[PDB]
Amino acid sequence: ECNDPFVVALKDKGYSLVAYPKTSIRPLHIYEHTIKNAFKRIWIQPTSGFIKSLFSDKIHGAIGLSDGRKTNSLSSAVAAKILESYFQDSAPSFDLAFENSSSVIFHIEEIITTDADEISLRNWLNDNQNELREIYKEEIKKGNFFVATSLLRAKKMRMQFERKNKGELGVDVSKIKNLPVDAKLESKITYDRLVFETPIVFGVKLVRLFFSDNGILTIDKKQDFNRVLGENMALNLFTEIQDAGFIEVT
Repeated sequence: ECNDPFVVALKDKGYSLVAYPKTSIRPLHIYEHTIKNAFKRIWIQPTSGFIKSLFSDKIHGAIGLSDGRKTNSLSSAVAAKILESYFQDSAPSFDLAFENSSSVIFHIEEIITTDADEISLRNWLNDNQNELREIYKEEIKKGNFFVATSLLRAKKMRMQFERKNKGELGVDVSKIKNLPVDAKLESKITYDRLVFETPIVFGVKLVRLFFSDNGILTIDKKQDFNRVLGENMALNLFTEIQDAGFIEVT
């Protein structure tokens, strides 16, 4: 459980950090939950993952879509494990590349949010429920479907490396073996800065797509309540899904 104010703030709004997107996920798209923090893309025959494609043609609904920090000082070994997990597909090496780094700071700036209207999403699900595909209905009953209701994108992402030894670079780019993204050093002044080129997606908000107790397609846990004007939507967030810390020894 991370204690960094950057991540703690992210879990408050139901966002979960994303590994380097082989897929480049999109808003209002469905993903099946398999194991731990792993997901699988759902393909719906234009074959897509759109949630509107789960229904027929008779849809008269508009889901409101709208396009709208930095970490504490970390030890280099922690920062090494971060990028190891973040780029787990290509398997890069960062072990002793951060030898001259006494502390590292992640910088995630120029944030653009793609936030779908969660209130509109429920009402859209309720009104168009009678048009849901039967083949997808039985799988939705399994409870593993999650709807991406919000995206966190960053135009600028850079890492600051504090020098243990001045005169030597805080990061030794030689020992960066297999990095999927392009990185170059920033202008100097007392510390080294490392920048990564971006067009990306680092955060997603996943809400479970489920049937309530009365059987209504929704994302709200308080669906079957009597409706009051002060009612808040209690989402089934994947950040709320508890994970037993099972360790695996291969």
